Amino acid sequence: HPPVVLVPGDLGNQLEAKLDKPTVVHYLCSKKTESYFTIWLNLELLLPVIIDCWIDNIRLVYNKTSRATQFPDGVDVRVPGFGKTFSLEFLDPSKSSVGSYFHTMVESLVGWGYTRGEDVRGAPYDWRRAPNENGPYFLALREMIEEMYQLYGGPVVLVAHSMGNMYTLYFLQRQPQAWKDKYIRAFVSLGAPWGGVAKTLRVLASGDNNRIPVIGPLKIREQQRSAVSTSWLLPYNYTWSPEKVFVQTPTINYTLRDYRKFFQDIGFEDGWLMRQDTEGLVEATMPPGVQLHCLYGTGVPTPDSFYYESFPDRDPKICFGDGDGTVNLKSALQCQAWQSRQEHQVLLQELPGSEHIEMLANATTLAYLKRVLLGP
Ligand SMILES: *[C@@H]1O[C@H](CO)[C@@H](O)[C@H](O)[C@H]1NC(C)=O
Ligand SMILES: *[C@@H]1O[C@H](CO)[C@@H](O)[C@H](O)[C@H]1NC(C)=O
Ligand SMILES: *[C@@H]1O[C@H](CO)[C@@H](O)[C@H](O)[C@H]1NC(C)=O
Ligand SMILES: *[C@@H]1O[C@H](CO)[C@@H](O)[C@H](O)[C@H]1NC(C)=O
Ligand SMILES: [Cl-]
Repeated sequence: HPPVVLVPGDLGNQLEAKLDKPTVVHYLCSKKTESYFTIWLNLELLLPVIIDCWIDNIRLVYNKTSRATQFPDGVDVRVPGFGKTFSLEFLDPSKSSVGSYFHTMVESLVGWGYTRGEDVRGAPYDWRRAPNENGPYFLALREMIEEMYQLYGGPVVLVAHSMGNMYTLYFLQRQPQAWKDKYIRAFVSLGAPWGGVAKTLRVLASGDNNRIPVIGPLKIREQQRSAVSTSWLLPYNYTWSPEKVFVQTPTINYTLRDYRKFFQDIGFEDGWLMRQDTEGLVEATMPPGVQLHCLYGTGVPTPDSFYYESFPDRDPKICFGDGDGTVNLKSALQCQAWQSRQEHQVLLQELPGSEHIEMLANATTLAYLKRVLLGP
């Protein structure tokens, strides 16, 4: 069986922080730590009041001079477990079910004969950033793939979930075809938001606390806006009509041609600068140039557009279309477009009724992967 590299999505691996801060927002926040501690995922950091400490540490600061993000003063954030699987199997190091992410899939791989940290490895990254600020990650990924090829005697299968697919596409678009033909066996793409997702507009405008309802959407919006990866995944015109309205309010409409106005009108001008920084990273039409298995969920109501009676500080009414709950179905047309643009095969596989996160632990998904890895 071929070596496997796992690429997670947004929120999809642990992050650790170390502190020596000049000031804190509440007295109950730690100023200084002697070592790194887990900043994602630890449920105790997300409780009311304490969550302000977490926001103050996990937010990114956008520097308009350098056009780059930086950590807050006296904060360092690192990504543990590169080359291992623990930090993407369990988001919470307590190993609570709330953070079980790639664990079910890795249990299956190991049952099929894989070895954690050897012929199956994770490629975790700082998912708050877009690929323009993760150069060193891509160098390490290239090196890890080459090492796995040399150690285990053949090309690697990349398995990516959600935003990890856009990270993987960026990487592959930038490697020579001869490198890909030698080192990459196949790319199994699970729930890829090719062309962005509509729900990013609601996140940026009014916040999304759906997974932390005891905290205010306007409070969590602070962190969500600060993550460059959010603005990177706003809808693109190679998937969506430039005239489709994503956000309606009593006085104005916003389409994907209206992002500059949108960012001005929600009071977050840095988001426009982030979008400018990131909108050109992934080449609109260029296929990955490897054997591709595109697995996409359908039959789950997926946010398509939003109507605000009061904008932007109140929750909107939601209009739903088809997809997997998060990724709009029209992302799949991107893979379909790649069929005629690359020589390597592109296989499309619909997963009816498969929700965005559940697809990672779903028996049908795992049976498909087994066929890719172990053969007929
Ligand atoms: C912004 O980045 C510039 C250029 O690197 C640097 O000189 C400046 O100190 C940064 N600003 C802050 C507040 O760190
Ligand atoms: C498509 O979007 C890009 C930015 O993402 C923009 O530069 C380009 O003009 C758009 N093309 C259209 C509307 O034809
Ligand atoms: C936005 O467009 C909708 C139709 O898509 C229209 O009915 C509405 O009047 C428009 N709103 C504004 C503020 O122009
Ligand atoms: C798993 O995915 C299959 C294929 O899409 C779907 O029919 C099934 O309902 C899913 N299982 C669960 C528990 O959702
Ligand atoms: Cl092929």
